[PDB]
Amino acid sequence: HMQTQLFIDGRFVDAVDRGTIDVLNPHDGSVITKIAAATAADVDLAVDAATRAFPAWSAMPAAERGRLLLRLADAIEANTEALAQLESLDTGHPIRDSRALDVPRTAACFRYFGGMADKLQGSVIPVDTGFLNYVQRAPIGVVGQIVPWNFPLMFTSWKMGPALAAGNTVVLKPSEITPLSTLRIVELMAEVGFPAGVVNIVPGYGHTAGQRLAEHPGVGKIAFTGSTATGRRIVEASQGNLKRVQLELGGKGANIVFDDANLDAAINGAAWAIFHNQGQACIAGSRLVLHERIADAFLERFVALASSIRIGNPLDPNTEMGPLTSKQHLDRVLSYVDVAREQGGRVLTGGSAPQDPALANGYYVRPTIVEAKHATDRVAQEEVFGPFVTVLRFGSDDEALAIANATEYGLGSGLWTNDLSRAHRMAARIDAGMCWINCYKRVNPGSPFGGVGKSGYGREMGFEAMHDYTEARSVWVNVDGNVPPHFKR
Amino acid sequence: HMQTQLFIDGRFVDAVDRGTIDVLNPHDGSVITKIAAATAADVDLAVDAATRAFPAWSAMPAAERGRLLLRLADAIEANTEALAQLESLDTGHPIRDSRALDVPRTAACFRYFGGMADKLQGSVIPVDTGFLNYVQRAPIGVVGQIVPWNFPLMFTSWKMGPALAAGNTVVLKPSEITPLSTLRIVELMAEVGFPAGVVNIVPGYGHTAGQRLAEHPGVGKIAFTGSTATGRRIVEASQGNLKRVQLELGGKGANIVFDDANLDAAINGAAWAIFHNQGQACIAGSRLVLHERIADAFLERFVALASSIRIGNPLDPNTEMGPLTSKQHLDRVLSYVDVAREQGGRVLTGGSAPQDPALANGYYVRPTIVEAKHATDRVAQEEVFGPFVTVLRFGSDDEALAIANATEYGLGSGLWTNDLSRAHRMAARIDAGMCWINCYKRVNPGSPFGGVGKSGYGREMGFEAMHDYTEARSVWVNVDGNVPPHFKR
Amino acid sequence: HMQTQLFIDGRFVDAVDRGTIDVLNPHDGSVITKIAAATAADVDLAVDAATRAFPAWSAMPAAERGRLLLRLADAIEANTEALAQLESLDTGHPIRDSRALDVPRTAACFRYFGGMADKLQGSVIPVDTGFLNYVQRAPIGVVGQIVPWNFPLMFTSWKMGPALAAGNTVVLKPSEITPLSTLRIVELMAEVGFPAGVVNIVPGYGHTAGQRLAEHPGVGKIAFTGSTATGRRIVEASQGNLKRVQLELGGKGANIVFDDANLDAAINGAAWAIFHNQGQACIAGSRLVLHERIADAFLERFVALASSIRIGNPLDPNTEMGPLTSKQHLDRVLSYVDVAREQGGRVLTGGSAPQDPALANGYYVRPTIVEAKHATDRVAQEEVFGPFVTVLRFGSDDEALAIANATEYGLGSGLWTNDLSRAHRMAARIDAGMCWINCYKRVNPGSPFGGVGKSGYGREMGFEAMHDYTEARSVWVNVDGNVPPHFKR
Amino acid sequence: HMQTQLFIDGRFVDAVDRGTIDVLNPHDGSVITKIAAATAADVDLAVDAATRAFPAWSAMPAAERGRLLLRLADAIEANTEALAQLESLDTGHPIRDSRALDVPRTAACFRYFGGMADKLQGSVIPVDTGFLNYVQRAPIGVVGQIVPWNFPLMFTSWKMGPALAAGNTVVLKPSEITPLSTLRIVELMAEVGFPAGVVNIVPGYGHTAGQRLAEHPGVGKIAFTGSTATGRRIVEASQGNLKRVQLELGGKGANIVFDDANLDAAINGAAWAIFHNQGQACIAGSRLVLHERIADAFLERFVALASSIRIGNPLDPNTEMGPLTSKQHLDRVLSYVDVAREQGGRVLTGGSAPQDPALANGYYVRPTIVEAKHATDRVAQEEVFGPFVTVLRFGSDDEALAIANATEYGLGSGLWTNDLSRAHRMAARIDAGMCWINCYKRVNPGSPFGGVGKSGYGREMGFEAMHDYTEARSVWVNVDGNVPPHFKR
Ligand SMILES: Nc1ncnc2c1ncn2[C@@H]1O[C@H](COP(=O)(O)O)[C@@H](O)[C@H]1O
Ligand SMILES: Nc1ncnc2c1ncn2[C@@H]1O[C@H](COP(=O)(O)O)[C@@H](O)[C@H]1O
Ligand SMILES: Nc1ncnc2c1ncn2[C@@H]1O[C@H](COP(=O)(O)O)[C@@H](O)[C@H]1O
Ligand SMILES: Nc1ncnc2c1ncn2[C@@H]1O[C@H](COP(=O)(O)O)[C@@H](O)[C@H]1O
Repeated sequence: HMQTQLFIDGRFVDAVDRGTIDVLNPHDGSVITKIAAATAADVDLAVDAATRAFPAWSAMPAAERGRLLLRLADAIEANTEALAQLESLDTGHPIRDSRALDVPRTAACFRYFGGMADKLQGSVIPVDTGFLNYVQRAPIGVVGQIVPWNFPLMFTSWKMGPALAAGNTVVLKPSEITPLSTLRIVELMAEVGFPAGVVNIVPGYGHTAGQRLAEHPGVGKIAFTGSTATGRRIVEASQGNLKRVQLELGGKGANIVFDDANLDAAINGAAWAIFHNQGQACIAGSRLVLHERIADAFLERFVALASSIRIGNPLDPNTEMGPLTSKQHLDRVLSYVDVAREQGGRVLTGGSAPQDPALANGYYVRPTIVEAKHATDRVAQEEVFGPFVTVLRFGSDDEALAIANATEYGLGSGLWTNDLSRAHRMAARIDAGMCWINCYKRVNPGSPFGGVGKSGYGREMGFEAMHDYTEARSVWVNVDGNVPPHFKR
Repeated sequence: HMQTQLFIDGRFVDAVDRGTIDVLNPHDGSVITKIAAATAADVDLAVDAATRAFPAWSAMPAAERGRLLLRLADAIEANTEALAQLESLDTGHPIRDSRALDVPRTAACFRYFGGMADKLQGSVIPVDTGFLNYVQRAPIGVVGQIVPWNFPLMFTSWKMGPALAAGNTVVLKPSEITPLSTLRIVELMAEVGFPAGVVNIVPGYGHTAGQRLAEHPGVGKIAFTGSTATGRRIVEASQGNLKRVQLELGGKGANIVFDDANLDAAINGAAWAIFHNQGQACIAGSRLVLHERIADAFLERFVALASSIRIGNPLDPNTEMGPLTSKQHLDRVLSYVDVAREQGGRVLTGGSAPQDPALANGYYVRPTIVEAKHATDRVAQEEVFGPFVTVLRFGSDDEALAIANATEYGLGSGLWTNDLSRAHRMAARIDAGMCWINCYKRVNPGSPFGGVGKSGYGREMGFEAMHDYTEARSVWVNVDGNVPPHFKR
Repeated sequence: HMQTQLFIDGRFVDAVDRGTIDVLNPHDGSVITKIAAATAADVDLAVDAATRAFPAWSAMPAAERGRLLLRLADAIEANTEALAQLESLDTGHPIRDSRALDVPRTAACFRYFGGMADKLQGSVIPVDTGFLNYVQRAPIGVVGQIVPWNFPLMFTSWKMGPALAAGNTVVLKPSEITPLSTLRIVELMAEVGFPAGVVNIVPGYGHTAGQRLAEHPGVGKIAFTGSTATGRRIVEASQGNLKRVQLELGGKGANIVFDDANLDAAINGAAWAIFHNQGQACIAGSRLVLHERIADAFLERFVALASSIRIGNPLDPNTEMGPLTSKQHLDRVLSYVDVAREQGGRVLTGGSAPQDPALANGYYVRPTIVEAKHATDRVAQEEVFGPFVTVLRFGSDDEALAIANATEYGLGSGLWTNDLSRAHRMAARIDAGMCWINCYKRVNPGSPFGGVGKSGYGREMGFEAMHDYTEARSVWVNVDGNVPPHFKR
Repeated sequence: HMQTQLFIDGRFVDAVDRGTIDVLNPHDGSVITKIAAATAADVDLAVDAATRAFPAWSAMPAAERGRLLLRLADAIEANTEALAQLESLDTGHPIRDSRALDVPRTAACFRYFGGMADKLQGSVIPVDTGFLNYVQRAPIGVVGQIVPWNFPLMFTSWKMGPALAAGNTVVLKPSEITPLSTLRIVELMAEVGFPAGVVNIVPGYGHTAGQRLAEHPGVGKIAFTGSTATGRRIVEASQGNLKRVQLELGGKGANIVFDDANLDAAINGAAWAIFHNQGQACIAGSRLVLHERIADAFLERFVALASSIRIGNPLDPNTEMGPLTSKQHLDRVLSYVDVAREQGGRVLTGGSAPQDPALANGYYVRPTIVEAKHATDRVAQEEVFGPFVTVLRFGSDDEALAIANATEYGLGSGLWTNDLSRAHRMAARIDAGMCWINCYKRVNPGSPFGGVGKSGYGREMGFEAMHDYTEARSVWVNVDGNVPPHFKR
């Protein structure tokens, strides 16, 4: 049985208003299933359940919370193929990706945080004589999490792993475009023994369920991943009760290839950086910044590789690139081909739907490479979020850095060089939360992930995530302080 | 010579529009001086100066940022008397307090952060074989800081200590009601060698300079201490560029006295907690929560102490309590006495201006103790922010806890008992960022200070403040990762 | 099949000289089995195997080392009954203790360190401009571990958990008196996938296998638990190659009962503190230090409880206390009854073997309580290591502290009081690595465990253990330091 | 007035036996002065004083201990020229080096630790429900420190900075060869307000004062820097009371130059690495390991630079290299020149005293460069500790690594290359506590410094030094643990 209902207080249930949403398969636009569609009243029920569960969940020994997460990681791995199939069906990710990347990264992140739960420690502060001052890292309470459609399975672990490990209870609103793997995950949570109310899943529209969750007076923190524009609306919503906010927003990642780069490695790395996940990744290498000396040779080979990518049915293990996750998103991406040409950009390959008649009803676009004239051009500035890379050239390291920092974003970045000093100097100077040298999109559940500036704030992963999901509770005991009276009598 | 101008890019300067504000002495309403009144255009010049200075300030070794803060601490101590006099003149703080508390706490916090600058360390993450992942704690950039009028001198250290130590440049908007000590502090900063543009001071109205600072696109973080309402406006303003936000908003601190307390210590503690600084402290012990068996005995002594407090001219060394800082605030506090009586509270002492004719022109109110009918009464819920304490009684530990947590605030808290288990159990369960046991208002520059819920987020002091004034910069080096091509050919 | 051979390089093997050691059941003195008896040559083979395995084990991603430990914890839990039966057979621990304490503590500690493996992080140091300095916590290499007979199963986890998680390989010499559970643990390690050579177990005499392991030039650290006198010999042995040393040595724990203690709780706590594990615990509460006001009432009840303890066959689930682990150890304990009487001590209960004829061939002694006249008496100074507690009385808190600190040991300690100040003050002033308030012998795999002074140095458990099983590796990159020549030309 | 007596309990005093030692000027063999010669009885007096002082020193707020170290740093800087002159007179270091390096590094280290004192924090461990477990980092007590003659002034700070910051009291035995600057340091300590007994200085012979200090039952830790043989003797002495031990025991540092190195930087780096301080540095780059393709080129320039180094009177600011510190050490270095030639090494420059007759009575030797026939030759294996470098060549990275790791030492190391992967890969694989890339001998008071294997254990500098100068004190409070009785009745 594929689960399709909301999950509130340990049960699968219909939405209060009995609404549904059609969930589509991006390979052919067919209806996979209808899901229950959470609205404000459902979010209220979910927050109520999380509130009731919080005292017992936070009071549970940290090792006990940890153990549940470990059991969940094992269960995810035991269900790898079914979860991969479901994620591919819903998202359009090639089955080879959901098998090799989506499922294992999800399990690995839950396993990490299972081991992390009882490794977060408080502190003892050296203060005045006769005083003891201990500081706990206490959970916040009920945390609300809003997740987009590009890595829905993976994001269950990135969001919930630290939140739960830290002793918070959760209301998570996954994308209504791709909600199916998230409902399976919570089903597994119940199976391994998560208590009722600790995790509540409320798929529904952003403007119904998402808005209520961000505004809710009983929620202590809202975590959001998506567009910079929607990020602003999350911040606006947080004013009501001054809930804490975490934001992972746009990127327009530079992928810089210097003239001493290993071209083999860099060409493959560039293709990985932008075409993996159909470019639907906030850290995609969407700006390919090529040293003038190697640019022609790089592009000859990179264009040939891109043109060869096998586009097709996500469920075929031979498929290398799937469709985009929605029709609207496909049109968004194609529209940027027109934008690019109007500003004198050259389309080196792709920029249209594939020919194959078997793909005619899916949201497919060919890998697209455009060379732009200036780093200020629209396609060099605006997030396309598809398999679409904009090429720029440079001479000096200073030029490469200026290009890298030329946008409104600062999420990921990376560069290919074999010069020791350059690697570290560039990495320090690029405006980004993450910089990959001679690799790209390396993620690890202990390695802090997030942005600077308009790319948001807060970090997923590691001790950083645990810090962001707890609050300092400072306690002072006056043992022998011998404090003189302030008003002497 | 008393400085009265804006401090921008290393120089004292008039405001662009040449506006001024009158700074009053609360002892008598006299105009001490005009100051230059910063508006948006001055904030822009200040942010520009800070932006220009940031690269060289951030590139300075941490130890040498630290040395400057160390030298500043020494310079403050060397100027103790003159600084104390100026603070007392502006704020109404008794000279005995500005000498013993305001100046020393300010010096201690700068000294702490001077030693802290090169103690903040990054991390190295264990990741896949053949990869090196190091994480720096980099400064944010230009940080904006808005501070109120109750501890202006001390706030310079609480705000600027961590921000500067961490490598940020600063634009600070002190209260236009009490700006004078902050201008002397930045003059000392220049004297000890702070580079031009690293610290910029722009006193002006909230709605001119403050609003622009919070909205400014060149500012990476805004820190605000003051009212909940205004805190919401700071949040709203942050949307433009998604700058990070730190908020310290109201408190309504419970001060709980159990029947096994050392009453001598607790009585003195209670008087310190609410009457020090004329009650103008976010962490004031404004709700005195007394066990029924000892409430009458406690009050008889506490009321006698309170009625004896010597109210008078701040510059008199015998003065124990000064005036409130502004006419507006005094009227507010007197309004709450009326409210208290209106809702059936019993004013046990105080509630009106002192009799002494010499004090007729100043913003004086006597220490005020009111016993409230209910924990839901206005004076038991709303921040009065004056030398005004509301008394409530309880029997059981559970009722003490319920009272303690019955407000919209969660900043500080404390309790007096000699029972081991009760002390730790109550401390864990009270909604507050700080809990003092057998003491109150203990502050130390290493001990994290801030609130939960609508009292805000972020922490002053310690490693916590350094974390909130830096960002994670994760760098990955592929040394020997041997990453297979994603598109195999 | 019960394993009895050495475990070297992934296989169970006989000893080079083909020697054996008889393993006795302390309930009746019968030979359970013969084990292979390691000598110096076998230690050499084990070190060689650990040396060969070290590069691949340390190069393994920390998460993959951690996963092995997690799997081992699960395997131990799945085999709780058989492991408990085996430990009880060999050690004399009541089966109810091996089921409820020995097995679960072993699993919990291995699980903790499995989670810990990829949570240990390096650091990045703020240094001169243009330099990058990162510091790794690298494993030491091959570590030797020598473990006594009182908690042999539990000690496998306490020693091997941090060592392995940190990326060291291990040669462990368990006690030849109680080696059987350790050989089962290593077999489980092989089953869950630990590589050959990573863990090597060499049961044999201290003076053959132990001495060679301590002296071995290829071993980078030796960890020892046991007597202070043998610890000296470990230190001596370490001179050869200046290997690192960790020591947990004698204890003579004070268990202090103030006149405001919960007597119910403290009487039960005292019995647990000394009679659990037949008092064969370094942290046993072997000095019961009683406030004069409560001493008579406490003793009447404590003596009644002690004399009611059900002594019997360890394999009966009704048994509350088993025999001591060896004949020679029984005689040590009994000899101290004579010592106690000669210095005018009074035996309140026990001090002889039980009467039950079924127990005649086992190493059984009744729970023994002696009241000594002075804290300087032999039975108040010398470690007895059996179910033998020495009572002293006191008046003031200062005398209780003086008594507590009157021995040559400093391992564990504890006290029973309800006074908040006293509890923290005493805990700070007592010479010990651990102090339990209103409890005793609380152990947790994150909570550092070890002594001060002659009780040794280093810590089991937590991040402290990880620090002690790694070494700092500092790497400096001069990116842009621009260092002027020292000899200017 | 040059102080020459022992410093014990706040006072300069003669030795109990009234013995003295002659302190020589290495420029001319002349007697600077006689110093008091501590023997065992004086060590006893010093440890007694430190024991008496410990309770009040450890009880002082951390910030107050910190403030004293901060003041000391300033006083050192205020006395730069006189300290530099005294250090140069006693040690032979060129005045330019004592001014630019010895004094500033000493001040910087005390300043770092003065700021560190109140930054070391304890922990709160997540444990069973209803228990609070906090862990303090408490000082050890009285610590003994034994220091050689090569950087005597700097060693005062490296040793005493962390020990004092952490709350220990100190008995320091400086080298009797170069005791004078240490006696001035402790005089400054008294001047800035260090309490009597907190720091005690006992210059005397190793076999009288040093041996007693290492054996003393009142000393909780001994820290020793010097020869391997003497380190073994320290270890042996530690057995008495099982005091903690720290050892820094020499080096035979590889300085590897790859064929892609910046030769200008590397030639200057090599000269600094071995000729600074006359090669009397345990981290000296004493093995120059050169890639075959650049070896001849490098050596032609390096030999020319070395031959040009200006040898002469330490008091002349034009002097670049002074004499060795003692006649005995000079004879040892001259003997190693003979050894080098005996084994077929090629002396490329130096190897004997300079001919200038004004230097005839001093312990002078010219910068000496020997190309060795094999990496196993004596001068390629044994510490010469003079301005003496042994050259070896290689052809693959693996050969360079094999050479690097071919000695019995593992203290410092470094390499010069511009290949990114090689830099980090080689740094990870070299057996050493420290690895410098494109630089050498970079030391910072936050960057841990120490060896592996026979080079010792423990670390100077940073949080690492603070850890090694404290002990974990774990306190458990049973608040609401609800522990069932073990013996159910
Ligand atoms: N106004 C909104 N409030 C809350 N959530 C939203 C809003 N708009 C979209 N979302 C959700 O946020 C995720 C991504 O939105 P976007 O930032 O527009 O990429 C999806 O899961 C949406 O359901
Ligand atoms: N709209 C505003 N935006 C920014 N700052 C303000 C605003 N209104 C007042 N402030 C400043 O915030 C501090 C405390 O404000 P409040 O909490 O409104 O009393 C003072 O320095 C005020 O000048
Ligand atoms: N001289 C020794 N050297 C090394 N290990 C020993 C020595 N004597 C005993 N052991 C082992 O260390 C543990 C406890 O020894 P002890 O503390 O002397 O009773 C047991 O496992 C012994 O086999
Ligand atoms: N047996 C010893 N015990 C303790 N310290 C010594 C001993 N012999 C020499 N020292 C001291 O250790 C430092 C370095 O000595 P060494 O390594 O023997 O050259 C000097 O301050 C010596 O005086």
